[PDB]
Parts: sequence; C-alpha cells; structure tokens
Amino acid sequence: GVVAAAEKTKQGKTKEGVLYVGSKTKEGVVHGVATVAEKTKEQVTNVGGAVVTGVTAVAQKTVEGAGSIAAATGFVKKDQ
Amino acid sequence: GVVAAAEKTKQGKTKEGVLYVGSKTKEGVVHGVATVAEKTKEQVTNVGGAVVTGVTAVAQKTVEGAGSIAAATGFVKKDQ
Amino acid sequence: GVVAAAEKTKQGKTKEGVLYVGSKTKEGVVHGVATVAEKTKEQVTNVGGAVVTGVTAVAQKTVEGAGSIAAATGFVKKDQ
Repeated sequence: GVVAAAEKTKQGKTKEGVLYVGSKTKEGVVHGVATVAEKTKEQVTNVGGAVVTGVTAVAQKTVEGAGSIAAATGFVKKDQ
Repeated sequence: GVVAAAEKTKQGKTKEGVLYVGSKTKEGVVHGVATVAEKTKEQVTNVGGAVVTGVTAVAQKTVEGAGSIAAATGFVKKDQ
Repeated sequence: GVVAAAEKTKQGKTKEGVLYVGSKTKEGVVHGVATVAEKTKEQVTNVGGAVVTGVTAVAQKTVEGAGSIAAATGFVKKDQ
C-alpha cells in the first residue's frame, strides 16, 4: 500500500511586494534535470510540481495546494 | 505500508517587501540535478516540489501546502 | 510500516523587509545535486522540497506547510 496523501484542509489581504532579477552574461549553458545512463532496465521521471530552467529561471508561488506523488519501481517476483 | 502523509490543516495582512538579485558574469555552465550512471538496473527521479536552475535561479514562496511523496524502489522476491 | 507524517495543524501582520544579492564574476561552473556512479543496481533521487541552482541561486520562503517523504530502497528476500 505505497500511498502518499496530503490535505491542505483550510477553513478560513495580501500585499507581498515585488521580485526583481537581472542578468548580463556572455556564454551560458544549463541543464535542468538530466538523466543519462547506459545499459539499464527502467527509467522514470515523475514531475509533480514544476520544473523551471534557463539562464534566468524564476519560480514564484509555485506549488500551492496539496502535492501528492506515489512512485513505485521494481518489485519483481521470480521465487520458486 | 510505505506511506507519507502531510496535513496543513489550517483553520483561520501580508506586507513582506521585495527580493533583488543581480548578476554579471562572462562564462557560466550549470547542471541542476544530474543522474549519470552506467550498467544499472533502475533509475528514478521523483520531483515533488520544484526544481529551478540557471545562472540566475530564484525560488520565492515555492512549496506551500502539503508536500507528500511516497517512493519505493526494489523489493525483489526470489526465495525458495 | 516505513512512514513519515508531518502536521502543521495551525489554528489562528507580516512586514519582513528585503533581501539583496549581488554578483560579478568571470568564470563559473556549478553542479547542484549530481549522482555519478558506475555498475550499480538502483538509483533514486526523491526531491520533496525544492532544488535551486546557479551562480546566483536564492531560495526565499521555500517550504512552508508540511514536508513529508517516505523512501524505501532495497528489501530483498531470497531466503530458503
């Protein structure tokens, strides 16, 4: 029973402000989430929330609510 | 019973402010989350929250709420 | 029963301020979370919260709420 529950059981003014980023570069190479392999059997990539990538990559108020992820890999049975 | 529960059972003004980043570089290479391997059997990458990458990578108010992640890998049975 | 529970059971004004970062470099190479291996059997990377990477990488008010992560790897049975 490999489960994963999450409850934001909320019952009951926002004036946050700003966010500012600046960038000035010459050369840039970025790899966010890379899976490189050779001679494997299984490969999984469960993205529940977000994935944000780049020389300028911001993530504001990204995952509100309830993030739930089950993940099961393998579980072989060759007995007897 | 490999579970993982999380409850933000909230019942009941925000004036945070700012955030500022600045950057000026010449060469830049970034790898956020890399999985490199050779001759394996299983490879998993469960992203529950976020993944933010880059020469300028910010993450503001990212994972509110309830973050829940189950993760099971393996569990072989070849007995008798 | 490999579980991991977390409850932010909150029942019931914010004027934090600012945050400031500055950067001026010539060469930069960063690796956030790298898993390099050879001749293994299993590889897992459960990200519950966030992962922020870069020559300028900030993380403000990242994981509120309840962070929950189960993680089970292995558990082989070849007896008798």
